[PDB]
Amino acid sequence: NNPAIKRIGNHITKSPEDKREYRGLELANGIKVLLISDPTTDKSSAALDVHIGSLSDPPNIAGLSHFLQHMLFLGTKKYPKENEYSQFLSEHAGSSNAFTSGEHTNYYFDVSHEHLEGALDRFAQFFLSPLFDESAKDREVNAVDSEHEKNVMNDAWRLFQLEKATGNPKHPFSKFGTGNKYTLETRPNQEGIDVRQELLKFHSAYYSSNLMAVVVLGRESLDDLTNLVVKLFSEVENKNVPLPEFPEHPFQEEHLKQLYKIVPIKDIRNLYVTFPIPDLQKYYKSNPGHYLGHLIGHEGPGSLLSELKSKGWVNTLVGGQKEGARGFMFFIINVDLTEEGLLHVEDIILHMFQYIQKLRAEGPQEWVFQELKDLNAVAFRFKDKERPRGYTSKIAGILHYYPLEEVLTAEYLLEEFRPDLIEMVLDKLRPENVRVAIVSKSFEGKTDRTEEWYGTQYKQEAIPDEVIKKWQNADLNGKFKLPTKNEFIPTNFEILPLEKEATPYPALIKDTAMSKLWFKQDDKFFLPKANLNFEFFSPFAYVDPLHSNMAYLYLELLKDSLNEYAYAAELAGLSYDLQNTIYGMYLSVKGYNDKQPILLKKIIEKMATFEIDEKRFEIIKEAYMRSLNNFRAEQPHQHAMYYLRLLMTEVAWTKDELKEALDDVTLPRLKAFIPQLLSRLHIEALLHGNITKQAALGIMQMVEDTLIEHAHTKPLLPSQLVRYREVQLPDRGWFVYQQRNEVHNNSGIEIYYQTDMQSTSENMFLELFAQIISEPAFNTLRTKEQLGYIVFSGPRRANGIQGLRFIIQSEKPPHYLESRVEAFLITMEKSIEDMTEEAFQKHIQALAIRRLDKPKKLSAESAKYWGEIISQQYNFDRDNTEVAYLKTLTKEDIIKFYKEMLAVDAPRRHKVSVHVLAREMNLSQAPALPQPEVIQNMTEFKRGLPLFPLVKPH
Ligand SMILES: CNC(=O)[C@H](Cc1c[nH]cn1)NC(=O)CN(CCCc1ccccc1)CC(=O)O
Ligand SMILES: [Zn+2]
Repeated sequence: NNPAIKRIGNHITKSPEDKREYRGLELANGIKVLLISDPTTDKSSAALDVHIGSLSDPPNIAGLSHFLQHMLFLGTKKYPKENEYSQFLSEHAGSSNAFTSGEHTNYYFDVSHEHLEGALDRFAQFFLSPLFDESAKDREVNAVDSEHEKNVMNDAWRLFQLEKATGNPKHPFSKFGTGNKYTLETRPNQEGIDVRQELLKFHSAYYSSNLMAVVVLGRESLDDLTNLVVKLFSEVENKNVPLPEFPEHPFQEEHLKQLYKIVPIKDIRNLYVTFPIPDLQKYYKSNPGHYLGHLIGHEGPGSLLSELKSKGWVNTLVGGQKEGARGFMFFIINVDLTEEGLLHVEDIILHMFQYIQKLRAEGPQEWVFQELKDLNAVAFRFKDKERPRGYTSKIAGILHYYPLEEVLTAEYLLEEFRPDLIEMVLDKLRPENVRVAIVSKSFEGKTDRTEEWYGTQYKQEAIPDEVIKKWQNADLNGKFKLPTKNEFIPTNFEILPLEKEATPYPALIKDTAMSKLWFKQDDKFFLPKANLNFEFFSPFAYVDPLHSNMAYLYLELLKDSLNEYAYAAELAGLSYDLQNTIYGMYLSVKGYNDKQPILLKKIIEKMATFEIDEKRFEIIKEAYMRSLNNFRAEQPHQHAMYYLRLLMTEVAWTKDELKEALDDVTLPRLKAFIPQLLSRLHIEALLHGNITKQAALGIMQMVEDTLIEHAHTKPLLPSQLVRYREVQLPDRGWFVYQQRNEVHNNSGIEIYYQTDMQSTSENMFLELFAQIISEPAFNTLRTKEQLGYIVFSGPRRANGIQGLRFIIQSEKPPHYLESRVEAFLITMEKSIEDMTEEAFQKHIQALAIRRLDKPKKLSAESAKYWGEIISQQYNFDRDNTEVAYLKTLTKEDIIKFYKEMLAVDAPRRHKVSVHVLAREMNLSQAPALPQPEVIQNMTEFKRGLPLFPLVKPH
C-alpha cells in the first residue's frame, strides 16, 4: 500500500471507441482525481475545481471569490513573478482560464506535451501559497470593474441578477457574484477592511483539499501521472470544511404568484415562466426533469411551441430544468413574443398549462424514456474526442457529483425508469407556484422599481386570483399531442472499409461548370458521421441592400418552415445549418451519416419549391427590423470591429442601409427574388467523413439534379465567380474613423497595421511577431496598465490580405489607447533586441506546436479544409510548409520586418484606426504621432484608394 493515496477506484467506464486510458483515485487529503493518459496528444492539460463559489461570499464583500479567482494568477510564494504563470504557458504553447459559478471555482490550462510537469508545478502553487501582492490587488480590481461594466448593459446579465433580487433577500441566492470597483475597494476601504487579509482568510478557510477535484491529461503512463499528482498535490492542507447546502428555496410562498414587468436594453419581447422545484441532481440515473424538458420543449408536430407559433403568438421556446445550487432548482418555460403575442400573454400561459395537463392525463411513457436512453447511449458511444482543456475543466467540475467509476458516463447514460419522480415534478408545475416575467419596451415609463446592481427598471405585481383560477381549470386542448416514434434515430453504424484510392487531403473529384466537389473519406476518427458542406454562389445574394435583405429573409423563412420536421433529426444527432453570405448561401449538414441524405434532399427540395406563408413573412420581417436596430446596443469593441470590416472591404452594405431598404421588401417582391437567385449558381462542396467516392458524387449530383428539376438552375460563368478585395493603404499613411456607442458607457478601439498579401513568407513573419507579443500585450495593456478587461492582439486576415491588430474596450478615451499601444510597440522592439537566441527559439517552437496541433474530431479537420476552400487558397498542406519555413527565421529577420512595416517611422506602415466613443464623451514613453487623416465618408475613402490583388490558388 501507499500512505498518500486513500483509494484507487475500479475500472473507469469509457466508450469502447475511446482509446485514451483512465485512472480515478482519491488522495489522503480528500482530493478527488482523474488521470487521463493519451500517448497521441499534442497538448497536455490539467484542471482543478473547488466546490466553493460566489454563493459563499462574505455578505459584506460582494464578489470576493470571483476576485480571488483573478488574483491566484498573479504570483505565488514559489514563483513570485507577477506573470510567471501566464508567460510560462505562452512560451510553451499553452493558454489558461478560470470561472466562478455560485458553487464552483474552476481553473484549467493547456500546454505542449513536453512541459506538463512545469506547467502543473507552477499551477499547484495557486492552491498552496498565493501572494495576493498588495500592488497586484490595487490594479486587478479594475479588471473586475471592467468585467462587470461590460455586463451592465447586457440584457441576459440584468435578467439573471434581477431573478436573484426578487427571491428571498435573506438567501445567499440574492448575492452579486461579479463584484466591482465599488464592492471590492471603495467600500471595503470606507469600512476599514484589509482586503489582502480577507483574501488570505477566504483562501485559507475554503480552499481546502476535501473540497477539490483535479484532472490531468498527458502522454505519461497512468503510473507516471499518479506519482506526479501525489507529488504536487498531497501538500494541499485538509481543513475538513463542511460543503455548503441550501435546503430552503429562495422562492418562498410570497415570491410565488408574482408577475414582473421589465424594460430591456435591446428592443426585445419575452416571457419567462418559472416554477421552483427541489434538487433533482440525485435522480441522475432516471432524470425526471430531462424527460419533462424533452416534452414541454419539443418542437415537432403536436408540440406546445407548434400551436403557439400557429396562433402567431410566439417564435421560439425553451423549457426544462434549470440549475439552482445544492438544495434547489427551477423549471422554466420561456418564449419570445410577436407584437400580437405580447397582448396574449394570459392566453399563452393557459396554453402552457393545457399542455402540462395533457401530460398529467396520459401518465409517464416508458417508450419516450427508451427513446431518450437510446439517443444518449448512441451519443455516448460515438462522442467526438474533446480538446483536452475543455475536457479536464468539465470532468474536474463533475468529479464532485458522481462516483469515480461513473464520471464519464454519468452525464450521458440513463438506467432507471421512474414514473413516480416524473409524476412528482409534474405536480409542481401548477399555477399555485408560478412566476411570470414580461420583458418589453412598452413598459418604458410604467415601472416603479430599480434593481441596484445593473439598474434594471421593473414593476412587481400579484397575479389576480381569478387569473390563477382560469389557469387552474385548464381543459384539454385537442391541438396538443405527444410526439410519435422518432424515425430519424440512426441504426446503421457501419464504418465503410478504407478505399483503395483514398488520400490524406481532400481530392478535387469533380470540376464542372455547375459544381466543384472536394472529397475525403475519413482516415482518422472512424465514427459513423459525416460533414457535407456547400457554398452556393449567386451575385444576386448581395447585389444590393434590398437583395441582401431578401436572401436573409428567404433563408429564415425556409428554416422556420422546416423547423417542425428538422427537430426530430436534431434530437437524433443530425443537424443542419443554413445562412446567407455576401456571396450567395451556405449549407452545412453534420452528424450520423445514416439518415443524412434524407434530410439534405428534404432541404434542397424545399429551397426550390418554396411557398411563403404571408403571416410568417410579416413576423420574421418585424423580428429582423428589430435585430438590425439592436446592433446599436452591441458592445463598443464589437462596433469597432464592425466598422473596420465595412471600411476595408471592397463591397459592404451597412446595417443602416439594410434597415432603410427593408421596407421596400413586399411579399410579391420576395416571391420574385427566389427563382431569380436560384436560376444561375455555382456550388463548391467539401464532403468529408464516413462516405465513399461514389456516394459523394451521388450526393453532389442529387443536389444539382434537384435544383434543375425544380428551379431550372443553369451554371454560372467563370468570370462571374467574383471575390471582394481589400483596400490597399498608402505607405506611411494613417486614418482614423470615429463613431459613438450610444448605449454603453465604455469605449472601443480597433487598430489595424496592414502588412501585405498572404504568402508563406509574409504569413510567418506576422505570426511569429504576434506570438512574441501575445502575452506581453495582455500583460502590459491589462495587468500592468489596467486599460480594460478586453485586451486582444494577433493577426487579422481578410480577403487574402493581413496585418496586426489590437482591440481594447476601455473607460479611457481612444486617443489615449492609441498612445499606449504605440508605447507598448516600442517596448517590444526593445525586447526582441534584449532576448536570448534560445528565448527566440522557444517562441518559434511554441508557434510550431500551435500550428501543428492535430484536430481531435471530424468537425475540426473539416473546418481547416473549409478555410482553405472558402479562401480559395486550397493549401491543404500549409501547416507543414509554413512550419518548415518558420524554423528558418532569426532575430534579425523579425527586427527588419518590424522596422519595415510596423515601427512608428516605418517606410511602409499602413495604419487604420476605428475609435468608438462612450455614451458620455511610472509608465513607458509614448512616441509622437502624426496628424491622422480623419475618414469622413466610407465610400469616399474607398473610391480614393487602390484595391489589392486576390491570392493565387495553390
Ligand atoms: C434536456 N431538455 C430538453 O430537451 C430541452 C431542449 C429544448 C430545445 N428547444 C426547446 N427545448 N431543454 C433545454 O434545452 C433548456 N434547458 C435550460 C437552459 C438553462 C440555461 C440558461 C442560460 C445559460 C445556460 C443554460 C436545459 C438545457 O440547456 O439542456
Ligand atoms: Zn473574471
